[PDB]
Amino acid sequence: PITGLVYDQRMMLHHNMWDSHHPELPQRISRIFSRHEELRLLSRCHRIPARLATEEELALCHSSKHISIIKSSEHMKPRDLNRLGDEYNSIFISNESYTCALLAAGSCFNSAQAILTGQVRNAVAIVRPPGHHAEKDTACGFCFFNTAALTARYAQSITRESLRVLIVDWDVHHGNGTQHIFEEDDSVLYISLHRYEDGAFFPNSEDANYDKVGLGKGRGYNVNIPWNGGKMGDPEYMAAFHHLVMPIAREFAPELVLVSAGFDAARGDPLGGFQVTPEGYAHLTHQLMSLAAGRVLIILEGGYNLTSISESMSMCTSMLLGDSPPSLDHLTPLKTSATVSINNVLRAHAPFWSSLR
Ligand SMILES: O=C(NO)c1cc(F)c(Cn2nnc(-c3ncccn3)n2)c(F)c1
Ligand SMILES: [K+]
Ligand SMILES: [K+]
Ligand SMILES: [Zn+2]
Repeated sequence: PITGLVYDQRMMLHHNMWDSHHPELPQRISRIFSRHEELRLLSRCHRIPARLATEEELALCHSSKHISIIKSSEHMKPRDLNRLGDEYNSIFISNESYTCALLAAGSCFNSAQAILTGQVRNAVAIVRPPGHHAEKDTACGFCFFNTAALTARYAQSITRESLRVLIVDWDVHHGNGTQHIFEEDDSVLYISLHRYEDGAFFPNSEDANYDKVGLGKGRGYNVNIPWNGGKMGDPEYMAAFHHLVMPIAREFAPELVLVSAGFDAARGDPLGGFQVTPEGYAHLTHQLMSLAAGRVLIILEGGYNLTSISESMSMCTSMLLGDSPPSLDHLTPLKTSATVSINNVLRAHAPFWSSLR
């Protein structure tokens, strides 16, 4: 009956030496932690220590080349760091980055171990830099290694290869890397809600559309929920959870739930354009607690409004600690285009999931 929490200030060391106001700020994690202390949620949690991932553990999802190129960034002078960052889509690198990326992955491993040993029921990980855009062979969108994908493999490596892991990615951006790593896999169901705008919204690829349902034995186990036609909030996320996420998760019956918890769909986020409220995030969290006998790990991805990500993640920890879900005052019907999105996903996944028929 215990919630784990991992936070280590050394993860603030990764910074953008060229643009000190880049939105992926060191103080993202320090501001979330401070807010957990102000709401007296910290002292109610079990503190799980951070550790570095090993290179063997990074090879769970990533190639030797990729691991080696990022490792090499530790010793690089700024000129070479700049040159390295520019070989990927929207990466900045510092001396401390590789170590911050290892610490974000090892923290989630220790969290996943605490859950699967029974030391805790569920856990939150306040880590940076984020992960879901990192693929097997490259870095992308502020992500070096895919934290959530590596945690899924780590779980299976201390239990059994077929341990059923559900990854729910409610970060506003599509987890291009998560999807690719597990696209052929029936043991790991990936479900992403994301702004799409027919490929105008980052990371700008048709891989994030609803018709990408997975390949081979993993056909059905890749569920994309792409939003089009501007602003979305609590009503559209509640609806997608009611008709898609929760019916598909129940018929999959995960033994562990991982949340790629970006808070960039928050009211206030300058990159997302959405209005998902802190209470919206609490409801999403509370529904997922109904799965896998409550074995949920919430992993920080994006979210760039310091007040919004502080309020929203603290609100998710409150649900994990077993607090009553807040009143939404849900009084809104769905945007026309969010209904069109949900029926598109229901038509494409009904061949695979009996509960959408
Ligand atoms: O992980 C992400 N969200 O959670 C994420 C990753 C991304 F690469 C992008 C795209 N982008 N590249 N550069 C920038 C940028 N740079 C400086 C000032 C403003 N904007 N935005 C994103 F919009 C979001
Ligand atoms: K997503
Ligand atoms: K999959
Ligand atoms: Zn994002």
